[PDB]
Amino acid sequence: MNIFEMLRIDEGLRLKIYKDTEGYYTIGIGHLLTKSPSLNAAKSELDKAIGRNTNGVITKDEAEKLFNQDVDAAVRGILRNAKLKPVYDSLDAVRRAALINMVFQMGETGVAGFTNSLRMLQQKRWDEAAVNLAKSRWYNQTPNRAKRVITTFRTGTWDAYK
Ligand SMILES: [Cl-]
Ligand SMILES: [Cl-]
Repeated sequence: MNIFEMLRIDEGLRLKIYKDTEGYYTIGIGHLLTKSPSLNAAKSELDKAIGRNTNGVITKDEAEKLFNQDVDAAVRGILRNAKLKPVYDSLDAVRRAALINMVFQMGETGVAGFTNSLRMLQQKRWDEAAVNLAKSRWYNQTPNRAKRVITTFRTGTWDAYK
């Protein structure tokens, strides 16, 4: 297992524009297009993202290309962020993937807001971080996904994904 296989399980793959769990237009492997209620705005962000006139449908290669870029961007956002970088640097390789998964889902700013959890993660107080991570809108809106990510932080293994 690695970050790619993990996020592919968590996000799925859809080749036509769809609404994510928050109701936002999305494509591919959780690639958010726009928070705007307009499908036309979404189609326009999609064409711009892909570089061709898509009419709301992309190929598998194209979905995986956006996915590669988004994973890359999630990593870059962690390393650029003063609150996220030291936590990531402190973590082993499996728990690093859990942090990338959170940033991919909710963005660098959203994750940087988990001040107390991040501190516990840095201190390697795994059971405590896991309890604090769960007291969140994130956990109450997407409990199954959040539980898998939290379990990864708690155990440092891929057991929730196997
Ligand atoms: Cl893009
Ligand atoms: Cl979920």
